[PDB]
Amino acid sequence: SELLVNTKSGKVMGTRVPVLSSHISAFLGIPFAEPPVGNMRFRRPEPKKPWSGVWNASTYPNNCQQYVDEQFPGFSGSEMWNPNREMSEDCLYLNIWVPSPRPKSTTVMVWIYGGGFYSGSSTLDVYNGKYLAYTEEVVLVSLSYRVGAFGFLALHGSQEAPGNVGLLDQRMALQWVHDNIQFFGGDPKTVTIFGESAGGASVGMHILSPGSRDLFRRAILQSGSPNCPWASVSVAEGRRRAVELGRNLNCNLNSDEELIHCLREKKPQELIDVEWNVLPFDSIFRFSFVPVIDGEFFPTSLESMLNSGNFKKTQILLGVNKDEGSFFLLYGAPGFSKDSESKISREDFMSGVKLSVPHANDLGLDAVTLQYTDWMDDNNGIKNRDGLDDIVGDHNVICPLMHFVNKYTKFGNGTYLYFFNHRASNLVWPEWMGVIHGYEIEFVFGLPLVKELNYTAEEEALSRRIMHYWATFAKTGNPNEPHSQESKWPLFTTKEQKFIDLNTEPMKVHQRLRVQMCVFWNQFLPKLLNAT
Ligand SMILES: *[C@@H]1O[C@H](CO)[C@@H](O)[C@H](O)[C@H]1NC(C)=O
Ligand SMILES: *[C@H]1O[C@H](CO)[C@@H](O)[C@H](O)[C@H]1NC(C)=O
Repeated sequence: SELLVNTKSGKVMGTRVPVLSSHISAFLGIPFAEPPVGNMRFRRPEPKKPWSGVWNASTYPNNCQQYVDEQFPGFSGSEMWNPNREMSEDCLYLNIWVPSPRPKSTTVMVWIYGGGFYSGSSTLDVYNGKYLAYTEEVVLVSLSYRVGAFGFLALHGSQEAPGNVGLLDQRMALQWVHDNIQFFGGDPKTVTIFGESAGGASVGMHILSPGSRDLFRRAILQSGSPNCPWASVSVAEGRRRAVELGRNLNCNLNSDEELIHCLREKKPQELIDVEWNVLPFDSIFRFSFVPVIDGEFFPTSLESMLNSGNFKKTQILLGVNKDEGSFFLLYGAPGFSKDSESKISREDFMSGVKLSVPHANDLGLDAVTLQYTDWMDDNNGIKNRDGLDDIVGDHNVICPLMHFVNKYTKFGNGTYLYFFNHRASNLVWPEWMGVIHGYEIEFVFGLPLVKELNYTAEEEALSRRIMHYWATFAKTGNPNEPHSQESKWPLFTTKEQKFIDLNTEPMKVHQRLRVQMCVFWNQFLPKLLNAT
């Protein structure tokens, strides 16, 4: 049977799924790790023990325990990101969409979800792998990994909660794909990992980590890079936040054993309930439990690793969206609301700058403010709003990614950069948010090919070009068709630094994606806060 696959861990049984008038196979909820429950909470993941019998892989698995967005109850714009399944610490599963008939050795694409390392599910509608598997005949895999404290609590030194275990969860899924994707017709020598936001930083992290690089071929990073200011912390900060977590649960804090034993007695929701209380500053775009620079997964600091070329050299494709910061401002910055144009006052702008560059002294704040204020129209509320939107996206997504692409390109074997700036015709979020963080995902996963979702025709063509670029690049290391007549996405080089826009219009090539602002964020400001 086409829905029966025998792997190294046991026999698995799929289900047939209709997709665009046709059908493909889907193996939902295949387990790749022992449930990290009980005393295994915070611990490294363990390999799933092989099983006898047939594993029912016809329905989605549980989503990992996470914080749930209740900012707009019933709003699809935000609920579409929430877990659409029962949450459970027993969540280490992966999903596979396989063309029908089953290929023999085809290109593999592994998806790593975003969610700031505190949230995210592999079972979300926008992550449905069937359209991409089908349209590009690639074997699509979506893994899962523990988030929040469960996946990132870090008490360096202890082996009970070493930190980075969520990253390890992902590595174990990539190990399992390496080991078994062949039986599903996947070519293990050609797996491309790709993700968005935290999933993007994750991708860059496996490129960086020595223990992870031999497990994939190529990489795609959407709106995220490993060196992101919000994606990692020192062991001291990790430790400092774990203890704080404990102090919120009235835990004995005399020793790591004491702490950890207590955290393990608490029900998931108690940890999730005080999770946000541990951030060191009042901040926007910062999350409690994230990867830690521990000396193991990350041998040394990310910067020294990038500087030395201490990383997997291969091809990479990555880019960002035009208005990456609007979400974070809508959620916590004063003056922004879902149903108003969110025109910001000078004072709210300033409240905003403070909230966006948390780790900044007065001198630093004045510099960001000077860099983004039109002193000839400083009370223009739309300018203040958009300025603040740029500050958040440049500081948190674009400049770190630009810094990563520039360091990477020096030793890599091929870079392709995009700037995605088409705003979806059916976006339920307000106009002022622009081309929102996370809204290139639906084009990557091909939702515009399904009529009832109401995209325009030019949108479906974009989705197809994007899907074909992603899959062609995964297949070859180049997004362009060997001899197509379509315009060529040029390669990004240290010298030219070319990139392309990604929208419904005829492809345009440009250079130095936000240099002016990224020289400020990657060179000037850091140099200024270090002297002050
Ligand atoms: C990639 O590597 C191959 C062989 O190692 C080399 O011949 C080719 O020029 C490289 N391409 C880039 C963009 O570095
Ligand atoms: C397993 O998949 C779902 C689980 O709820 C169930 O509806 C289905 O009948 C089961 N199939 C088999 C073969 O066990």
